[PDB]
Amino acid sequence: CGRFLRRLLAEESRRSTPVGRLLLPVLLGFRLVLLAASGPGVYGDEQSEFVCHTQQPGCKAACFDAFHPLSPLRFWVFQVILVAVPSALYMGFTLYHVIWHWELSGGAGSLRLLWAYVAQLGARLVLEGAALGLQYHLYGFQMPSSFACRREPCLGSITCNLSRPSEKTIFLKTMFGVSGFCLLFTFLELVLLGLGRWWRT
Amino acid sequence: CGRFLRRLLAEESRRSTPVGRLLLPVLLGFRLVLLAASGPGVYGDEQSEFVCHTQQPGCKAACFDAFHPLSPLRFWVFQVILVAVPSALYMGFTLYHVIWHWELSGGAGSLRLLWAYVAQLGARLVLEGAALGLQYHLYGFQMPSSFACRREPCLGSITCNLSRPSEKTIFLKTMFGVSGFCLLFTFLELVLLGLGRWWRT
Amino acid sequence: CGRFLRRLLAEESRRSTPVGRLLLPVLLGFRLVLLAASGPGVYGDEQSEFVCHTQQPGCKAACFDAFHPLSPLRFWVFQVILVAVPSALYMGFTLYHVIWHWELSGGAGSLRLLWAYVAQLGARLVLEGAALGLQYHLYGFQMPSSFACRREPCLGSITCNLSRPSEKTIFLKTMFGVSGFCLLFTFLELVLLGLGRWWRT
Amino acid sequence: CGRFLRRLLAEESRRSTPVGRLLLPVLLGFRLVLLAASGPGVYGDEQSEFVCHTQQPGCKAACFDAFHPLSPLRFWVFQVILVAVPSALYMGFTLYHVIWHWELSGGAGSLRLLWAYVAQLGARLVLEGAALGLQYHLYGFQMPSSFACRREPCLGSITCNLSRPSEKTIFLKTMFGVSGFCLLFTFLELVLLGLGRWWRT
Amino acid sequence: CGRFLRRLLAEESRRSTPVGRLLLPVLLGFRLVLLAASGPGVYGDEQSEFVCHTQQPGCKAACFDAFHPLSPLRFWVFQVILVAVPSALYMGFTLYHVIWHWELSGGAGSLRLLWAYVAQLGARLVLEGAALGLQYHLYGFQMPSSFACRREPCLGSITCNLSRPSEKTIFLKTMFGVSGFCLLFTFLELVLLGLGRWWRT
Amino acid sequence: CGRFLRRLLAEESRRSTPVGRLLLPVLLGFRLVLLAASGPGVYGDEQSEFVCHTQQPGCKAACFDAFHPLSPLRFWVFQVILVAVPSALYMGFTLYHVIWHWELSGGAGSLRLLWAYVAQLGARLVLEGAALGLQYHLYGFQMPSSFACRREPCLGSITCNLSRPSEKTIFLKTMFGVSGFCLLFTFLELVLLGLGRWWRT
Ligand SMILES: CCCCCCCCCCC(CCCCCCCCCC)(CO[C@H]1O[C@@H](CO)[C@H](O[C@@H]2O[C@@H](CO)[C@H](O)[C@@H](O)[C@@H]2O)[C@@H](O)[C@@H]1O)CO[C@H]1O[C@@H](CO)[C@H](O[C@@H]2O[C@@H](CO)[C@H](O)[C@@H](O)[C@@H]2O)[C@@H](O)[C@H]1O
Ligand SMILES: CCCCCCCCCCC(CCCCCCCCCC)(CO[C@H]1O[C@@H](CO)[C@H](O[C@@H]2O[C@@H](CO)[C@H](O)[C@@H](O)[C@@H]2O)[C@@H](O)[C@@H]1O)CO[C@H]1O[C@@H](CO)[C@H](O[C@@H]2O[C@@H](CO)[C@H](O)[C@@H](O)[C@@H]2O)[C@@H](O)[C@H]1O
Ligand SMILES: CCCCCCCCCCC(CCCCCCCCCC)(CO[C@H]1O[C@@H](CO)[C@H](O[C@@H]2O[C@@H](CO)[C@H](O)[C@@H](O)[C@@H]2O)[C@@H](O)[C@@H]1O)CO[C@H]1O[C@@H](CO)[C@H](O[C@@H]2O[C@@H](CO)[C@H](O)[C@@H](O)[C@@H]2O)[C@@H](O)[C@H]1O
Ligand SMILES: CCCCCCCCCCC(CCCCCCCCCC)(CO[C@H]1O[C@@H](CO)[C@H](O[C@@H]2O[C@@H](CO)[C@H](O)[C@@H](O)[C@@H]2O)[C@@H](O)[C@@H]1O)CO[C@H]1O[C@@H](CO)[C@H](O[C@@H]2O[C@@H](CO)[C@H](O)[C@@H](O)[C@@H]2O)[C@@H](O)[C@H]1O
Ligand SMILES: CCCCCCCCCCC(CCCCCCCCCC)(CO[C@H]1O[C@@H](CO)[C@H](O[C@@H]2O[C@@H](CO)[C@H](O)[C@@H](O)[C@@H]2O)[C@@H](O)[C@@H]1O)CO[C@H]1O[C@@H](CO)[C@H](O[C@@H]2O[C@@H](CO)[C@H](O)[C@@H](O)[C@@H]2O)[C@@H](O)[C@H]1O
Ligand SMILES: CCCCCCCCCCC(CCCCCCCCCC)(CO[C@H]1O[C@@H](CO)[C@H](O[C@@H]2O[C@@H](CO)[C@H](O)[C@@H](O)[C@@H]2O)[C@@H](O)[C@@H]1O)CO[C@H]1O[C@@H](CO)[C@H](O[C@@H]2O[C@@H](CO)[C@H](O)[C@@H](O)[C@@H]2O)[C@@H](O)[C@H]1O
Repeated sequence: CGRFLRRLLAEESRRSTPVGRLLLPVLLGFRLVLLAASGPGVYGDEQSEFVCHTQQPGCKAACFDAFHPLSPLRFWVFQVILVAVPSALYMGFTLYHVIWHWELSGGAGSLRLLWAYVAQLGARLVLEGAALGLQYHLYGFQMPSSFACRREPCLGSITCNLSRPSEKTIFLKTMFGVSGFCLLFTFLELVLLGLGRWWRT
Repeated sequence: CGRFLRRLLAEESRRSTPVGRLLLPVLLGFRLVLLAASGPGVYGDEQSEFVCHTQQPGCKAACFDAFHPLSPLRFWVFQVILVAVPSALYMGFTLYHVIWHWELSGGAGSLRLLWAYVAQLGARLVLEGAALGLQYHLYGFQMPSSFACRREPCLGSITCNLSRPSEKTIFLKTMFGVSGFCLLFTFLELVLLGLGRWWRT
Repeated sequence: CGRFLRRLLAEESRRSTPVGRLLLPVLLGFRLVLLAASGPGVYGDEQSEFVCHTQQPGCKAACFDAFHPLSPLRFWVFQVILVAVPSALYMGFTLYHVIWHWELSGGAGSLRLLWAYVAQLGARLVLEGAALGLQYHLYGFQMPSSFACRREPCLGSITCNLSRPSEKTIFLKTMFGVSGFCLLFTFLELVLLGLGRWWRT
Repeated sequence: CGRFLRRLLAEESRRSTPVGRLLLPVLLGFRLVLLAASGPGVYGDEQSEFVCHTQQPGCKAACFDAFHPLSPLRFWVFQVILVAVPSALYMGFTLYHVIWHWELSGGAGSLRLLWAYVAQLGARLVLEGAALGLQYHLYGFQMPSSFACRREPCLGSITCNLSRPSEKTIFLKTMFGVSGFCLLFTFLELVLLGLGRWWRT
Repeated sequence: CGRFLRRLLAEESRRSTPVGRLLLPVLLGFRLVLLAASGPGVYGDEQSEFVCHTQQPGCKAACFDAFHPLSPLRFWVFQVILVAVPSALYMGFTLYHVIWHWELSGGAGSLRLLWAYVAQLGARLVLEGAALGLQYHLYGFQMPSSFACRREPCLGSITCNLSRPSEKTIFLKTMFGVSGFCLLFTFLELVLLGLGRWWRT
Repeated sequence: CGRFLRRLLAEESRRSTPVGRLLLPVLLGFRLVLLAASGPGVYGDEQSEFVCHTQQPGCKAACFDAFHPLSPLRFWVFQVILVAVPSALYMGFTLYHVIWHWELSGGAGSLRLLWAYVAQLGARLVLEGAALGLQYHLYGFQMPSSFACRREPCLGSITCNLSRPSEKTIFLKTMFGVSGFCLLFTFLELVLLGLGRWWRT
């Protein structure tokens, strides 16, 4: 109902600044729409785009497995669903609070909702920071055009060629930047609540 | 209606702790979204990724059938729909209880809803535990890179090679962990209701 | 409207037991979700999985047509839409009954709704039983690994090989069991209404 | 709104029998669901299932074009959207009648709705009958297994083979039967309104 | 809301005849459903259905580009979205008129809605007429079975063959007829408002 | 709720002209529908439509990467989601303004909504203008039919041929025109608010 949805939206964002109320939800929606609309077109065919110059049985599959143990499409899907877990717990906690206080009326509980809001921002700051570090460790900042392989069952060292290294590099840097701004604005919303006044005190 | 949906949500979760009210529904939704979004991309092409070094008619199909009698994608779909059966029976039982007590007013029946809640948690604990044991028995904890085959109509013993063993191993361990936490938090919600006070008494 | 939907649900299930109110709708939904999610992955490629050892023009297509005149995917889709026809007629009959008695108020007609409920269960019992018998007659209980063919325009007798006979056998036995329980619980709901007191009297 | 939708459903079916109120809408929905769920799987690959024994340039395409100038999938889609045109005109005429009589109150116009109901049944009887005759003229009652071709630019007479003639024949006879019952029950609903008392008088 | 949607539908069609209120919206919906359901199946594979008898590098692509600079699927999508632009402007103009006159009450503005209705019909008449003329200029009334090509980098003159010319011709004539009736009934709705009394006066 | 949605639409467009209220939203919706319906059919297969006359390993992929570092489909998706970011921030700012002034009543804040409306139009003018300049710099106004390549690991200079250059050129000019009108009508809506009276004063 409108009267109910209108009271729920005012309670979920009563102790937030505009950074947490407007800017963060739009940035996270931007990231998801970009991944769903453009992701499969850039990285979906990476296996048939990895051509090695050989005919020995089993050497091609051994070299591709050593180059990419995990696809970026699978990495990014895990990041967006894990980062959504603290927000879904907080929104469910807020819904049951509004239900079990409507029948009563329709302080001690207002201070419980603030501690839950600080806890999910802190968890999102830790999860977002670990993901950026893993992305740099797994993929770097560029996709090369060739790759040298000396994995068994290959005889000697073989050269393999990759397709579309420019478009894949452009998409990798864009995702780093979009996630980097999500981390900065999560950190800033904790400062405007008083993270500074807690550290040195 | 809001007034009706608001009374239904307060009745379905009146004798639950936060583990059953918030944590379990989010974990089960996480598992389903991960399977639908990433499952086909990891395991969808497993048949054409199984290359055997032979030309005898019918030996390739006999070796693949001996390696995997059932695909993990089919196994995991069965697990999530079977585990949802006790919850759908409980939510339907609760809906008809609220309907046939609204026209009256709008004790003996409050104690019937508690026994139904304990029964579906116990059934989910048994179904979830059997699935984890079968997953380990069928697949183990890793996917190998080669496989030796001596099944008829093959002459001698042939070697077959598999593609992407690292990404398939990573996904198999992730699904074991997500299901393992679902089992732990189902067991804990039965303890907080008084499973301990029933066993030794 | 809630007040209207709430009166409709209480009328459609006023003379039903819990077997007809909870258990049957969940079993029928389980069957449909399993067919839509897993069916195409097991049986969708059966035509290119039927390899015959020959080069004569037209012999391959003649042997596949003699092996499977109808695919199980087409058989099962027909079964689930035919079994839904009696239930859709009953739910429409109930909706117009509630509409043409709201404007009046908002016995003779309560006894018309009971006879319509008994008639659609009896029709579903006949349709479900005929489908199980046809499934056994068309497919049996297992899918073989080879098949011998002496159909024109083949010269002599040729051997053809099939892929994935284990996974196809597992899925065929699962669908027989799910449909078998639907038949048992339709028969039991007619007994709890008084089928026994009508036969010998 | 419920109060509005409830008055609209009682006006659209105030001068109908149960044949027009329950049986016809379910039969037409059955036909559409069967076409969308099973149609592409039976007839979607008919072009690559038409193998001719030749290498002359352009003879294969000339023989397939002489065999099927129109696919059954395209024929059946046209039939279901054309038959829905009289019903959509009638339901729109009824909606504006209820709107322009609510503000007034909320005879001469009740007799206008009856003449519109008789006119759309008569149009559907003519369109449904013409479609059945064209289906028999274009396709017959069976799909053959071979086809002889003497069309230019073929040198001589060549034989072409078709795949899956049994499953295509089964689906063609099923669609004839489903449409045949739609025609019978449209004709019967005009008789129960008084078509008999108009012909001989 | 029903009370709001009910007042909006009576204002958008208060100065229309049944041609503009019922017949035109059904014809335009018919065209869109036919294009989405059957279009890709007839014209989606036109590039691989254009076989030329040559091996020179680049001659095949030069001949197909000279035959079809624009696909009918792209032409028809542009026609239906362009023709919908005047109707979307009119329906938005009507919505804001009803909103900014509800708070007041809930003549000079009734005459503004009539001039806007005449302007969008006139724009649709011009856009629909230009599309029919371009369709005849680009495609004609039939698709041939062969095509002769003397475009560079081809050496000499080569013959190319097309697949399914009968089904493509049938679909092209059907789309001309459906659009031709849309133009006639747009012209007739302007005459019934008084286009005749404006021309000679 | 209707009463709430009706007050929200009147506040979001209380200081707009018809250019911003009707014309701009329809033009932006037109662009998105054209990209989703026709984009993949024109540019989806550009990689297999780039045929080079060579057999050296790795020369084909090096030449395609030098021709197109970024696909137009990826460029246009980024443009439409970036241009939607200022509008989503403004509509969220307006929703919370209406909520936190309903409970009060149900000047200083009316002047805050005007400054936010001017700021998102100015941001959209800068983003739209930069996109048009980049589109001309990356792609020009036409797609050629051939391309000469002297990139390593190619030996000498090779010629590569492209398919369908006419249809790709037609679509590129259409997207430039649709975006050009979006820029003009964003600039005009700032002039009708008083951009002229601010520049020289
Ligand atoms: C109004 C005036 C405005 C002026 C604007 C100036 C701005 C310049 C833009 C630069 C940019 C923007 C990308 C779009 C990002 C959008 C973000 C949204 C993304 C959506 C999610 C594209 O710009 C390129 O466009 C080319 C078009 O062909 C132009 O080519 C010239 O002109 C043509 C004319 O037609 C001629 O035809 C053509 O012959 C000319 O060569 C160049 O100007 C330019 O390189 C990116 O530059 C790119 O350069 C390449 C070069 O190597 C980089 O490759 C790297 O090195 C390779 C070898 O080591 C590796 O192999 C590769 O792996 C690696 O990557 C890329 O990485 C990237 O840095
Ligand atoms: C800010 C500092 C932070 C530091 C972080 C340290 C953490 C280290 C992470 C480790 C991890 C995380 C996977 C992501 C899980 C995400 C969960 C979400 C999943 C979404 C659902 C990927 O890390 C790998 O990344 C490689 C990238 O190429 C790196 O390669 C090096 O550096 C490159 C540099 O570029 C160079 O290019 C490259 O030459 C270097 O070799 C290595 O560092 C590392 O192996 C998993 O390790 C993996 O190792 C492989 C090795 O064998 C395992 O293979 C197993 O053995 C094979 C042979 O028996 C079998 O054949 C295979 O079948 C079997 O499996 C895998 O099983 C797995 O254990
Ligand atoms: C915690 C302890 C718990 C212990 C649990 C014990 C329970 C045992 C389960 C048994 C079951 C469950 C299927 C899942 C059903 C789920 C229902 C949901 C379905 C979703 C809709 C799979 O179990 C199999 O798993 C194998 C895994 O490879 C194991 O192989 C071994 O260990 C591996 C180790 O890794 C080694 O690698 C491997 O070398 C070992 O060989 C075996 O243990 C076993 O055969 C079905 O058994 C199956 O057996 C095969 C054999 O022939 C049947 O084939 C039939 O005969 C062929 C020749 O005539 C025909 O050609 C074929 O056509 C026909 O069919 C199948 O029909 C089916 O009966
Ligand atoms: C509880 C007891 C209950 C007893 C029930 C008795 C009822 C019998 C049913 C009969 C029916 C039902 C189809 C399902 C319709 C469902 C409607 C819903 C459809 C969903 C939209 C399938 O039944 C077939 O099933 C076979 C299974 O293989 C059986 O084969 C035997 O047993 C196997 C055992 O395993 C053995 O393996 C196998 O070796 C045995 O040969 C046969 O019994 C039978 O032919 C249709 O019969 C079909 O026959 C074929 C023969 O030619 C017709 O082909 C026609 O002629 C060809 C040559 O001119 C042309 O080339 C072809 O073009 C043309 O068509 C078909 O047209 C059709 O008439
Ligand atoms: C109850 C009695 C009722 C009697 C009804 C009489 C009505 C006759 C209908 C006629 C119609 C309706 C199409 C359906 C339109 C539906 C609209 C909805 C569309 C959905 C969006 C199909 O009718 C055809 O059906 C054939 C079936 O095979 C019949 O073939 C015979 O009988 C078979 C028996 O089985 C035998 O097997 C078979 O050997 C016999 O040859 C013929 O009767 C007839 O040609 C269209 O006719 C078509 O003719 C072809 C001939 O050339 C035209 O080709 C043109 O010329 C080529 C060479 O220059 C070019 O190459 C081609 O490019 C060009 O096009 C087509 O253009 C079109 O005009
Ligand atoms: C009622 C009277 C009304 C009269 C109307 C007059 C208007 C004329 C329209 C002109 C237009 C409209 C495109 C539709 C735009 C719709 C916008 C919506 C788009 C949806 C998003 C299509 O018109 C073409 O149609 C041809 C049909 O085949 C006609 O061909 C003749 O007649 C046939 C008869 O059948 C005969 O068969 C056929 O043999 C005849 O040759 C010609 O008339 C004409 O070229 C575009 O013209 C196009 O010309 C080509 C030529 O080169 C241009 O190619 C360029 O050069 C190449 C070589 O350098 C490059 O290789 C290429 O890369 C480059 O591009 C294109 O770029 C484009 O400019």
